[PDB]
Amino acid sequence: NPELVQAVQHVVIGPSSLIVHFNEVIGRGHFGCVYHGTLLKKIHCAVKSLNRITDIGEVSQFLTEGIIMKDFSHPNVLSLLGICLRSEGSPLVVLPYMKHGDLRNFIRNETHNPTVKDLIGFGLQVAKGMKYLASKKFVHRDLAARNCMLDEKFTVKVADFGLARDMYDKEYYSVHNKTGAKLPVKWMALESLQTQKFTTKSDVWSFGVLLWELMTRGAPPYPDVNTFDITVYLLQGRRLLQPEYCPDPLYEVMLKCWHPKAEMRPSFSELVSRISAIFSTF
Ligand SMILES: Fc1ccc(-c2cnc3nnc(Cc4ccc5ncccc5c4)n3n2)cc1
Repeated sequence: NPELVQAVQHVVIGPSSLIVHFNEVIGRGHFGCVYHGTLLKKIHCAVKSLNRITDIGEVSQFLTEGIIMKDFSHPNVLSLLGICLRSEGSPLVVLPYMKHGDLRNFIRNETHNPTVKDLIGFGLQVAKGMKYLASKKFVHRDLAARNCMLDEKFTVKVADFGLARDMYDKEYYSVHNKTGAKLPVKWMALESLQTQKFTTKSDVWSFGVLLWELMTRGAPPYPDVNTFDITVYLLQGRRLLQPEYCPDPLYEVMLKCWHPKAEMRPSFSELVSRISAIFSTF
C-alpha cells in the first residue's frame, strides 16, 4: 500500500546505519526477539524483530496499526527511533534502549528494594504518559507493569504499543476469553471481557491493576483465580485486596479505577491530580 509506504518512509533507517547484535537477546516476544543494536556517532538502541511474522498481509496490518507511534512525543511515552527495511527479512523496529528494562522486573529485584515513595512516583509517571495517550484518543489495550520501561534517568516509559506491541511475558496472556485470542484477562476491565471492546476507561481499569502491582512490588494479580473464573469473580463485585504497604487513599484510587460502570471511573487527568497529591504527602 502506497499510503503506508509514505508514512513508513518518514522514519526509515538504512541497513548501513544500524548494527544489530543477534547474539544479545534482551527481550522475547511472539513476533520476534529484542536485540542490542547500535544506530548511527553511535546511539545504543533496542532492535525488535518482526521476523516471526512472515505473511506480507499481516506485516502490512501491524505496520498500519502501529505507525502513528511516530506522531507521539512525551517524556513518559516510549518513542520510535525508526524502521529498518532490508532485502531479506521483515522490517526491524528500532527503539530507544532502556537501561533498567521493564518496570515489573525492576521493582521485583530484591537489591533494588524500592520504597513506597519510589513506587508511587513510578505510578505518577505512568499516569502522565497515559494522560497524553488518551488526549490523542489512542487506546492502549495492554497496560501493565511488565509493559512499562525505565530509562537510564529512571524515567518510566509507557511501552508495548504500536510498533513495539507484542506479548513479552507469555504466562500472563490467555485464550480463555470470548475472542479465543491470547489476551491479558487479569488486567482487562469487566466490560472488555464481556463485550470485547477496549476504551480509555478500560485502560483506566488496567492502570488500577498496575498501581496494585506497584504496591506489591510486582506480585501477580489474582493468583488464586483461574483464568476461567476471572469474569464471574469481577461480576460478584470482588476486587484485588489492599496491599500491605499501600496507603489507604491510594487504594481508594484503585477501587475507583475498577468501578463496574466505565463512565464512573476517573480520567487519567484526574488520576494525575490525585496521585500527585498523594505522592506529595511523602
Ligand atoms: F522481560 C521483559 C519484560 C517486558 C519487556 C518489554 C515490555 N514492553 C515493551 N515495549 N517495547 C519493548 C521492546 C524493548 C525496548 C527497549 C528495551 N531496552 C532494554 C531491554 C529490553 C527492551 C525491550 N518492550 N519490552 C521486555 C523484557
